Formats: sequence, structure tokens, C-alpha cells
Amino acid sequence: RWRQTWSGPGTTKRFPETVLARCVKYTEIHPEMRHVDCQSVWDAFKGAFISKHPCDITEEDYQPLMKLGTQTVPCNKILLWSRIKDLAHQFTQVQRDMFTLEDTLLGYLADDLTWCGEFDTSKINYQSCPDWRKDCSNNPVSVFWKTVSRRFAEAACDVVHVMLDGSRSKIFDKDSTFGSVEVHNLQPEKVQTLEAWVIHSRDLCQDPTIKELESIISKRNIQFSCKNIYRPDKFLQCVKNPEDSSC
Ligand SMILES: N=c1c2ncn3c2ncn1[C@@H]1C[C@H](COP(=O)(O)OP(=O)(O)OC[C@H]2O[C@@H]3[C@H](O)[C@@H]2O)[C@@H](O)[C@H]1O
Repeated sequence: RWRQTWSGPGTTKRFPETVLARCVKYTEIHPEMRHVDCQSVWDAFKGAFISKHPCDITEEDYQPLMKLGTQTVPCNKILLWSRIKDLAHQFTQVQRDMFTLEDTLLGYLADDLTWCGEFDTSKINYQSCPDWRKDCSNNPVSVFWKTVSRRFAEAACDVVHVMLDGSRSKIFDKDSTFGSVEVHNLQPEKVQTLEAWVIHSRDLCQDPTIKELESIISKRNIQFSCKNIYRPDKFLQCVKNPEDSSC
């Protein structure tokens, strides 16, 4: 009452209604998902975490949802990112030069939301949810993202791009979802090159954590490439209008 069970913020208000509406909106826009039944998608989502202990969630819990959300993405146009979501989304919005995970049905449904249930009750917990660090890593949100990020990385081919935040302490972070899940699930048989865009001065492509990334991916038999983006404001402007003196 004046203290909560878990350390993290509770489930987003109107969670059920929100997921359902996002599904409707997504399926009206994208024609190849125009057949999906959103009620059953919701049912599948619910079934992954309702009445389950929010610290004992597994990837199998989410397989019904994964099956319903199966989607073909252009394998050579994938954009990954770490800790730099705003720029990555503004970029893909211009002319769909690339696809991020949130441009998929499943990524779109869950983006920016929090959720969890309770053991031996079918109630949603609007009070609090497990914190990944203080409480447990096997919570419904962390497990959802690990499962979908894995499959998304497995679908990539040819040249794969990643946006990284050059202002952070660790530009490449081995403990992030990109560093711990996506880099290890790219398929060397299909992926020719990983190219990083370091968003800002110095040559950050010489930064020690970037040399670590290069070494990791080279040892997987994948080529590594890196570019500095010194002025992200100018860069976005060039994407919208490559017809510019500055560009
Ligand atoms: N889009 C997305 C996402 N949205 C929320 N979370 C997440 N994790 C991963 N991704 C995808 C994976 C990668 C990397 O995303 P990252 O920034 O490196 O992840 P982090 O470690 O900083 O997230 C902390 C916390 O937030 C969620 C995670 O589950 C975590 O619990 C992107 O390309 C994207 O496709």
C-alpha cells in the first residue's frame, strides 16, 4: 500500500485495450498482415504471462504469440540499434530506407510498454513489476525482448547496419541486448558485413569498445565496417533532401 512488491513500475494503464488497438492499427496499415486476427493475438500475448510467476517466464511461454506474429522482413534492409532509439526511428520514417524491430508487428505492439501478472491469479499487476537488475532477469518484459530480438537477428542477410550512441561511456556494450543477443545470432552463412554508425570531434571508430566489437564479429567470419556521424541533425536533413549543398 505504501510499499510495493517489486522495484519496477507497474503495468501500463489500459494494457489490454492498448495492445489490441495497436494490433488493429498495424494490420490496417501493412497489407501482408491484413488477415491477422487481433483478438487471438491478444489471447496469445495474455497467455504468456497471466497466472504465471513474473520471475519464472521462459521463451516457450511466448511461442504461441511468436507463431501468430510471424512476418517476412526484407532481409538485406535491417537496422539494429543500441541506446539510440529516437534517431533510428526518425531515420526509418523518412522513406523506409531500412527496418528496425519496432517496424515489425510484435515490436510495434510492445514498444514503450510494461507488463506483468501474478502466480495463481489471473489479474494484471498495475502496481509494480520485477526490475531486471534488482529483482529478476526472467520477467515478462525482458524475456519478450530477448525472444523477438533473437529471431529478428536470425532473419538478417547481406549488409546489416547498427546505430550506436557515441556519447555513452561504452559505445559498444557487451551487456546490452545488441551485444549479448543480436551479435551472436547473426548467421555467418548469410551475413556478409556488419556496419556500425557511431552517432556523435574524435574518431570514435578507434574507441576501445569498437575495437572489441570488430574483433568479436571478425572471429565469427563476418566483415566489420564503421563510420562516424558527427552531426546527426545534418545527416537526417540529407536523408530527407539528398539534394543539398551541405550533403
Ligand atoms: N528494441 C529493443 C528494446 N526495447 C526495449 N528493450 C529492448 N531491448 C532490445 N531491443 C532491440 C534489441 C537491440 C538492442 O537494444 P538495446 O538498447 O541494446 O537494449 P538494452 O539492453 O538497452 O535494453 C534494456 C531493456 O529494455 C528492453 C530490454 O528488454 C531490456 O530489458 C535493438 O536493435 C532492438 O532491436
